[PDB]
Amino acid sequence: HMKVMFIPSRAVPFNPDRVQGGLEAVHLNVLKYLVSIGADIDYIGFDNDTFGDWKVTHHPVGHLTKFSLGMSYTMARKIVELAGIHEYDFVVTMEPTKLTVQAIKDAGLSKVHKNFMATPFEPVSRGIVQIWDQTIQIHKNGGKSYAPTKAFREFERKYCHMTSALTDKIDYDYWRANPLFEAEDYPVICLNEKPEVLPATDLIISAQRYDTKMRRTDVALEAIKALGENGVGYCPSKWAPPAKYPVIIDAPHSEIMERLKTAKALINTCPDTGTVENSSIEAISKGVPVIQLVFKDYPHATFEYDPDTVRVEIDFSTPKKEVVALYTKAVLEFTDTYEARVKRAEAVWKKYNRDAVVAMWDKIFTA
Amino acid sequence: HMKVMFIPSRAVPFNPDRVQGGLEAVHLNVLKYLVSIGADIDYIGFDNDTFGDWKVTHHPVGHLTKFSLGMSYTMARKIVELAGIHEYDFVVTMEPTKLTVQAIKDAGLSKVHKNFMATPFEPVSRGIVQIWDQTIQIHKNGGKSYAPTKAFREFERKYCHMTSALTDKIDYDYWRANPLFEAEDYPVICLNEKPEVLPATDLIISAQRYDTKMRRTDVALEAIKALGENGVGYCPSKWAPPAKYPVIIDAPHSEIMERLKTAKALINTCPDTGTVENSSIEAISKGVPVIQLVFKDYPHATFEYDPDTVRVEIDFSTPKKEVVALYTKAVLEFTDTYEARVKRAEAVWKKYNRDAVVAMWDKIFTA
Ligand SMILES: O=c1ccn([C@@H]2O[C@H](COP(=O)(O)OP(=O)(O)O)[C@@H](O)[C@H]2O)c(=O)[nH]1
Ligand SMILES: O=c1ccn([C@@H]2O[C@H](COP(=O)(O)OP(=O)(O)O)[C@@H](O)[C@H]2O)c(=O)[nH]1
Repeated sequence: HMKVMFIPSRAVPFNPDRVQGGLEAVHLNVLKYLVSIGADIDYIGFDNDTFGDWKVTHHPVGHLTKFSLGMSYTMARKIVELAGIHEYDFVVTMEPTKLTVQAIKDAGLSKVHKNFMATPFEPVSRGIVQIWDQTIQIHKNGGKSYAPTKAFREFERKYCHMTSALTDKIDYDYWRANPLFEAEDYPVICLNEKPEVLPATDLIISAQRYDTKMRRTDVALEAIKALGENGVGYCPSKWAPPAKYPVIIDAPHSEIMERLKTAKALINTCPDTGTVENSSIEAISKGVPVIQLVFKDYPHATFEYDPDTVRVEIDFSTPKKEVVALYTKAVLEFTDTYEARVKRAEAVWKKYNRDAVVAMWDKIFTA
Repeated sequence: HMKVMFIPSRAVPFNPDRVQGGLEAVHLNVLKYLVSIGADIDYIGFDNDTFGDWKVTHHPVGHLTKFSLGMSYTMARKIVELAGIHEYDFVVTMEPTKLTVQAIKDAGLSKVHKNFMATPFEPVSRGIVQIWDQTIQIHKNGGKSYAPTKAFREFERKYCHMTSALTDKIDYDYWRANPLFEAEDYPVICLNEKPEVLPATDLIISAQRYDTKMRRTDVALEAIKALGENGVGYCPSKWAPPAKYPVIIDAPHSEIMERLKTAKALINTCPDTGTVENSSIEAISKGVPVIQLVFKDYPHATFEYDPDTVRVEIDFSTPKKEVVALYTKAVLEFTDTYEARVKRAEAVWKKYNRDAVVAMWDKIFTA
């Protein structure tokens, strides 16, 4: 019934069986929903996309390895073409280029533009500055952007005061006076049936990319080593750790989730950029607590999913030597009741049950 | 030309190639009939339904994984909407919710309401109590409900007097004074070609789920062991027996049926809840007799399919040790003539031949 134009993320071709974090998770979740309600989707994507049995009218702009200029102009041209022959209820985007945003405007779709975000603002990165520059442009044009969490919305009010040598073009006057995200909640997960919380083993799991700068996974896997038999780490091969930390590489996501059901806790060591944190909600939805490394006075999505989360508190000056010891101490000394597992699973059930999720989507997809 | 509103079962999305029992079988068979007579069908279903080539005007209420409250209110809203624009000859229902039944009444369709049932009354189950509560409500509102067998209608006169802590809301006064089902069966089976009754081997077959509580399959497989070479058991993997009872797991249904053609008898050990009993009619339609374990003074579908069925008679207090011995004795001592095979096959052929099945449906779908 809904007619929708869909402009995807541009890092990798779409695959429904991919499970990772970042923008790809948002991309998948929005698309999956639209397919579930039988939307007529004009998907301006890449020749190497796959959709399985999903009904999608595909408009390829080229084979994707690295997104190119030619591809972008093909995409922009296609936007305008399609908008001429079809009446779209909405156009969906995933952190689009300047050219896409301009094309949406010229096509007359700016006021039905629904944009979704995941990448934190990082002034040092030319590419990310462009992303947020266009988030500002979308707001000026009268489109709407949506954040997965309240944490991300709080971070956005910090982002407007962050500058660098690369941010001279950014309209900070406009940004500071206009919160770029809409107030409405976004369904980061969808629970169709009320979860059956299983009792804990002693096993604690880290389901994180090996990334010392962003996620401080070295700290995580140092705690894993200290746990011995009661500790396991999962890493993708694309973000594998050094040999000194044995982990399970590229495990089927389903098997990780199945194992997580009976875990005592989840290790999460991303302190400063906890904007979405999918592995946290993956755990808490099953009743599993997160042992969260975090900066003092920083927002974090984990505390949103479970207010009672255990905090291992640091700041940017805390030496690695201390951080490891302090975090390892929290992990080895971790206790948690079965009732607390039921409680935290219930809170997430109350928020992200199917009926609540559809209501959330409805508010997003309103003209 | 005939205009019908169709409210489906709610456990799984509709698939025409699904070949399970229960309410889904009734759902499929009623829909298939309506399609066969070229009915104009407004189907208030789920986005993930599929219909193949069948002509159906689909009115989705959401993607179905677990039926939700939101879906139910969407469905109820759609009922009222459609009834405002269209004059329906019938509205078809599959064990509906309170909300659906109320919606049908408010829409002014209660007197053309045709409801179909399959689930036996179980006072301990909150969900099933709701189902039968609404069966009562349909009768009060002036709709009509239909049972698979005469046995099911006899069971309904026992259901009147069954209570629990969950049945305080049930209007037992009304129920006891009003048999809920109409006199016509809905056709549980359809025989397209007359079976040619083949002479018996000595082989006796149990085609039952391993379920000691409901079907007392342990008793069955104890008789199988006593038969030795002249005994075989079939079980699905979802209801497999212990190692002590060797059986054939997840055999193609067609192979079981093919084998059954030359069997001396069929073992059926469900004494209490013989409401439909598909394996009984599967056997008797091929001329194969059933050796039926049954409670004294209890109805049973087997005796409906073949009045002359041999009864192994027990009650609830009979110890398992005795029941096994008594049933094993009946199995080993079983004799049966070829003429009796022809006779029982003929009776079932007369009742459930394709043309008779159409006639059965026709009587149900009369104003
Ligand atoms: O070996 C692994 C480790 C993680 N994950 C999944 O990858 C996602 C990681 O996303 P998250 O938001 O937790 O972190 P990010 O990678 O975006 O920093 C989660 O769904 C994890 O369960 C996975 O599939 N395999
Ligand atoms: O290994 C097996 C055992 C049984 N059945 C079929 O499953 C049904 C079981 O009988 P029925 O539905 O009467 O019993 P219920 O399972 O409902 O108690 C019949 O159609 C059997 O032929 C089957 O396909 N495979």
